[PDB]
Amino acid sequence: IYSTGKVCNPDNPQECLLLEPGLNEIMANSLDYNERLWAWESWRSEVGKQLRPLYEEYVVLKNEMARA
Amino acid sequence: IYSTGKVCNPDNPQECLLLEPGLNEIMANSLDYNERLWAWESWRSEVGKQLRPLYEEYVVLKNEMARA
Repeated sequence: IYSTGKVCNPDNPQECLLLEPGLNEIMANSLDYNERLWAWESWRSEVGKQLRPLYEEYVVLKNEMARA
Repeated sequence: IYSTGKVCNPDNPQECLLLEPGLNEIMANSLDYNERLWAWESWRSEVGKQLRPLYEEYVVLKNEMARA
């Protein structure tokens, strides 16, 4: 989900950006407030939700591996 | 929008299908009712909305070209 998840433009939904090219070069180069807030939030929300459920399950398990 | 618009799976949103490979081979080969209803509706809705506004504008214009 981290390496292949992408984020699509709201006004042109056919151009979707992966994180490592395109979305990292927005946050490292842009000086526009609205373009930086878009990337952030978007990527955030999406990957967020995903890693969420999985993360919870993972936390629950990795504790059983450590307590044993 | 027609040639580059894609449709993503609901349970795995990282696999997205274009129309000409993948989405045409669902409707031509599958015998599953729920997989055929998914493709249809999805593609439909998306391309639908897009071509919608543009289509209206286009209809409005092409009439001025024909009346002149």
